[PDB]
Amino acid sequence: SGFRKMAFPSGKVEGCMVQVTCGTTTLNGLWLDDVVYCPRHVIPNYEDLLIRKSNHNFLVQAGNVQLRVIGHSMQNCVLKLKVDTANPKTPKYKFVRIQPGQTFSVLACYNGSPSGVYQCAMRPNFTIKGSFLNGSCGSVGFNIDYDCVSFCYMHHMELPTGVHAGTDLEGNFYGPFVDRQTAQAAGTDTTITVNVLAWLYAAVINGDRWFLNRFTTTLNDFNLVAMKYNYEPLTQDHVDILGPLSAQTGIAVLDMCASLKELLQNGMNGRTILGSALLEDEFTPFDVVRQCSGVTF
Amino acid sequence: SGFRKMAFPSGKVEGCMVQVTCGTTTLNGLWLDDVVYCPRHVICTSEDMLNPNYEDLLIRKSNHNFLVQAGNVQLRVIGHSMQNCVLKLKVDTANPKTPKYKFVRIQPGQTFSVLACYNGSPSGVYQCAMRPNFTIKGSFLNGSCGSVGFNIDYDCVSFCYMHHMELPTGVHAGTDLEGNFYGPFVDRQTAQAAGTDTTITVNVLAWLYAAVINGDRWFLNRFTTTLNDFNLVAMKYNYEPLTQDHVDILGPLSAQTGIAVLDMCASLKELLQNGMNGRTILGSALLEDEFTPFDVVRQCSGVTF
Ligand SMILES: CNC(=O)CN1C[C@@H](C(=O)Nc2cncc3cccc(C)c23)c2cc(Cl)ccc2C1=O
Ligand SMILES: CNC(=O)CN1C[C@@H](C(=O)Nc2cncc3cccc(C)c23)c2cc(Cl)ccc2C1=O
Ligand SMILES: [Cl-]
Repeated sequence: SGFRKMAFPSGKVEGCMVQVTCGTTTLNGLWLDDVVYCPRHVIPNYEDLLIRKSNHNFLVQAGNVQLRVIGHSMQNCVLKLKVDTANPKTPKYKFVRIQPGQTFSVLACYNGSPSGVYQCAMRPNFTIKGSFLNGSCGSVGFNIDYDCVSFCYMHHMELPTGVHAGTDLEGNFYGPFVDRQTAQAAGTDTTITVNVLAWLYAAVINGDRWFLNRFTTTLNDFNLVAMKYNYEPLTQDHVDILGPLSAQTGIAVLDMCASLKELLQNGMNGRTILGSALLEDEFTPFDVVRQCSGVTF
Repeated sequence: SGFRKMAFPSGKVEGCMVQVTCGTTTLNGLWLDDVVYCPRHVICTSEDMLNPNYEDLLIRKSNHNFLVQAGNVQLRVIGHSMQNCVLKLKVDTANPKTPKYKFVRIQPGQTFSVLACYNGSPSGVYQCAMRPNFTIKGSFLNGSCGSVGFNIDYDCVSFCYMHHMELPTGVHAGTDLEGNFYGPFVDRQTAQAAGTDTTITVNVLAWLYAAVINGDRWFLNRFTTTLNDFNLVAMKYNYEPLTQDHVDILGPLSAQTGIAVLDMCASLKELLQNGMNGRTILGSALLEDEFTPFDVVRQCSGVTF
């Protein structure tokens, strides 16, 4: 029993974190094989700024060891520093781009030293509600599938509302953001409907049923209601994905949608669900199945 | 900016997790140097659990009855001893991944990271607090016994909790790494229940200071309170008494934000009376009590917004 915001074990990623210094700027890098990946802003016309730099301008520290930079290249908003030593702690890994609504673990780092791990979701507006201070750039987001680490996010900046923006490990930003100090703002955000539904199924599994009712709804009527409360539309793909949890609890997805509709229209009435007075949207259907089954890495 | 429930990086603890099997029971162990620490109830059957005589059950066991597996390697048990509710299995190999560590016993209100494990394999990490009633609101399934709670103090791992059981309300009970239980619990399947729980007042105050540091002040008021009047109101909402030690501990956050502890106490009294009126504080519609004053200082900026 119990339901916590759970992150993946971070050990395989901790063994990849390094410190990258160029001039006065210090940030974090990800050392995989013989390459260190980091935000290109560590050096704007980035090609013009990069051409002036030489390998010895980049100081890379792995623990108490200075790595030697033997080459450098830029891929989108990510700088790739070729080093003379392959990371002996390189795990089995992939670079994956995630979609809004998907969750991942963030290993927050400062000066190449991991300080904390938390779980979060890529918001529908492509920002993440992270917890980052100055020095956190280059911190990474990841998931683990069996023994393979899938790197999905690299931290680049904080927006004026306190939310965060970054790229995949190929340097493509999530959202309409640029890596420059200029007027940028997070767009209006929405609630991840399929995730709220997964979390309501997790509450039922844990013995919380007060919000269940005898009613059902059509997908179209639910989406008309959901659009009124700034909730993302629920697709047939989401309904299919929630199939296993529906079969386990005996509550059809559209039956749970009628519970969600009543919660949006009437509120919680002083009650909580899994210790929360708000509808939680940062657990995917897969996270609920994993945490209520005990999958190991 | 931002405020998340943050756990310590778990790598130093992952390299210590092993699987311990004795007969039909399998659970997790913590391998440090040449010793594997695990709950002593690994020697029990489900029947034994009502009134087990651990000393009588242990004397009947030999070293080769305990199977210890570290990854895909079988460790050889060369000795065994019981210390309170933990079993200590001496092995023939020191753990090469043993970090710098200490065994610390924590007090209610203290927070720590839990590395939940099954079959000696880590599955997840979460942050939690030792409740005033000595239970933890964890997320544990069968096979999670032996999973540990810890903090990482610079580069040193302080082990503070080892998981032993789940109470009927779904909450969890365990011991420190010397085998002493937190709370009036026993490693017996007898009728046991968590006592009435309360809110960790000093932690809610720390979290209100974190909200001010992050730029939110909607909940402050022009009032102050005496410590005694605050405690009289707090007890009525099932909040733990606030002591002079708690007021002293909140000193640094009071100096950083410019808000006196008893003024922040007056703001808490008003929140308990009015609720939030559709507003949130750091993304929460409830008053959060699982961040200590130390966690707030560690996570938040040193410059108030
Ligand atoms: C809030 N930031 C600023 O005022 C200045 N700023 C610096 C930098 C940036 O966001 N850094 C930071 C990153 N993460 C958390 C941060 C918390 C607090 C402070 C800072 C600086 C943080 C940045 C990088 C890029 Cl790629 C693009 C633009 C910028 C930028 O505008
Ligand atoms: C819920 N418990 C039971 O039905 C049986 N039970 C077994 C065992 C125990 O709590 N295990 C478990 C531990 N943690 C999470 C658990 C989730 C789900 C299921 C089980 C078994 C879990 C235990 C150990 C001690 Cl030292 C004392 C008493 C017991 C005990 O009563
Ligand atoms: Cl303590």
